[PDB]
Amino acid sequence: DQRFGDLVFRQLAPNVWQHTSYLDMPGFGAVASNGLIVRDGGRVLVVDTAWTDDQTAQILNWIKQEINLPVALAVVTHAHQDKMGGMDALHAAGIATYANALSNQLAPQEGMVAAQHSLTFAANGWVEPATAPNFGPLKVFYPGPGHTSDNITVGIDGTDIAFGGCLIKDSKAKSLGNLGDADTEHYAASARAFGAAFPKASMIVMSHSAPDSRAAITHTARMADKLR
Ligand SMILES: C[C@@H](O)[C@@H](C(=O)O)[C@@H]1NC(C(=O)O)=C(S[C@@H]2CN[C@H](C(=O)N(C)C)C2)[C@@H]1C
Ligand SMILES: [Zn+2]
Ligand SMILES: [Zn+2]
Repeated sequence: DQRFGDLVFRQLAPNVWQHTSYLDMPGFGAVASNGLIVRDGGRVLVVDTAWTDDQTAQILNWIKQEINLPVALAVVTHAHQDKMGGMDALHAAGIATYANALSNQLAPQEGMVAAQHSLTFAANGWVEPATAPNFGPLKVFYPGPGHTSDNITVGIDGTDIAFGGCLIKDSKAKSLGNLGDADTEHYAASARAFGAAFPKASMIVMSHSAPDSRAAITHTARMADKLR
């Protein structure tokens, strides 16, 4: 693990890093949140911000020191603080930001700064390529409503890695966490759709735990089955 300021970075693959930031909340202690950093040729791609602007700025600075490649774009997975809390740091650095169109619509109600561009999806859940230009190895998939209505997922081509965000919990989880904005009826199917969208991905990266196997997907879905 490499520390830059208040953040921790872990290399998962030759061109993929996991960034981790923490926010201590009154009565709960430190809550960790994970995102991805992906090197694609002569540029860097970012998945999700940190909890805050300051933490997100530390991500960009770390990228400059350890990788020294320009950050071309960033994708955020849904409109919550752990994923979109640091949008300002990205925009301040002049980095193009992308989110689900629904995420951008919900952002002001959620107290988040909207992304500069909106992703739209076909009926099979795959992103409209026109709305996701030059995304490189990033394969964006909308599994359907689960953790939230706008929550999206990202697969990394050329690797065994897929990112489920807050939709997927790890195999040791006892609950699905915050179900405040959740679609309890479609959660299970959405979790399974994510697994089916990236069938070869052996390393599942998620927001609030270390990378797990595919069992995390199935376990999440089966927990979600109990919500129906
Ligand atoms: C503050 C929000 O970003 C919240 C959310 O996205 O709903 C955060 N993301 C989630 C989540 O469930 O995906 C949480 S809950 C956090 C992870 N689940 C833990 C939990 O509920 N435990 C009982 C450990 C704490 C965080 C507080
Ligand atoms: Zn959330
Ligand atoms: Zn979360």
